[PDB]
Amino acid sequence: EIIWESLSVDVGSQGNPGIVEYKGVDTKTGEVLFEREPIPIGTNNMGEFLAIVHGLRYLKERNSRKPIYSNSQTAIKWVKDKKAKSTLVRNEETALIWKLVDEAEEWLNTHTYETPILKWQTDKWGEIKADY
RNA sequence: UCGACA
DNA sequence: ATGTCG
Ligand SMILES: [Mg+2]
Ligand SMILES: [Mg+2]
Repeated sequence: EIIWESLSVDVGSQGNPGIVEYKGVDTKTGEVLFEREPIPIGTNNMGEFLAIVHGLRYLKERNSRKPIYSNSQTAIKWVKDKKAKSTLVRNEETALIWKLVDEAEEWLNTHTYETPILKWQTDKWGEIKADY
């Protein structure tokens, strides 16, 4: 009951808050389909969220109906809500991540999608394929 | 008072 | 250690 015909996304960091990156992979093959350049300060949950939204945009642009897997219950909720409820402080070091979060929410509020966003069941299936 | 996902 | 929700 793993839907192999899917995109898996995940965050990586150094610190939390700290340097954040994320990527998207083909769940079947492991092939890296997109990878974001490291953002100097952000949170895990912000990155998990940006990964999902990147994935929605990636699949939409390519007319793909594949679902997206994420391991992040937080991010899955933020995407469903179109709203990332982060605590991270706003200052000049966090301005970049907060601009990207704001632009992701804005994309969600201006586009449609029917991509199923699914929880990757780590406890049964091991680490998601996009794990760092 | 936790439980869970990262 | 921290970020987040049920
Ligand atoms: Mg994750
Ligand atoms: Mg991971």
